[PDB]
Amino acid sequence: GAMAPSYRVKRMDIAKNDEECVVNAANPRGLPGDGVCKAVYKKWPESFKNSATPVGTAKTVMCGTYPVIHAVGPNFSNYTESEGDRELAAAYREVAKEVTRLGVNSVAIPLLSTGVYSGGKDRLTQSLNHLFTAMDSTDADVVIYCRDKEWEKKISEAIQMRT
Ligand SMILES: CNC(=O)c1cn(C)c2ccccc12
Ligand SMILES: [Cl-]
Ligand SMILES: [Cl-]
Ligand SMILES: [Cl-]
Repeated sequence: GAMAPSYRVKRMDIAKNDEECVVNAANPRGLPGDGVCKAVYKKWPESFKNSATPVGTAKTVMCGTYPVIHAVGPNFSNYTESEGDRELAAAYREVAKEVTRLGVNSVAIPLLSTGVYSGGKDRLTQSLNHLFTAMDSTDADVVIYCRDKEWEKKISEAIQMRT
């Protein structure tokens, strides 16, 4: 575990993270995809061997000794708000199990279902609260990666509010 487990947020490419493992915002078919998924494919392509996994689950594949945790959030274009919410919470609970099993002291994590799987809605608060619900009982240092300057502010405020 980390000596004083923390949450932090950085506005940069998750492919350049300084953590002991990475969470991919994966698709269910283990395809290169778009956005975070395509950055992860370019950096750790070996990690996409047998990475396909259902919605609401996480599957870890090693790139050398570096773990890539493929976490499949729901596409809110296809799911109802209710079922999508259930699967998004489930994907993060599976991430917490994997982080724990791996014994890492730190993990880089994107906000699942906030990009092309958002169904054109702002899901910052919904996705971040499910992240907190899952990761709060873990002792890894969590570093959240985002792209948008206003999202960085909001995520930073949400972290600092609970401290
Ligand atoms: C979540 N972060 C990303 O997907 C990013 C990808 N690139 C190329 C970036 C450049 C500046 C800041 C963030 C990103
Ligand atoms: Cl960057
Ligand atoms: Cl997404
Ligand atoms: Cl963002």
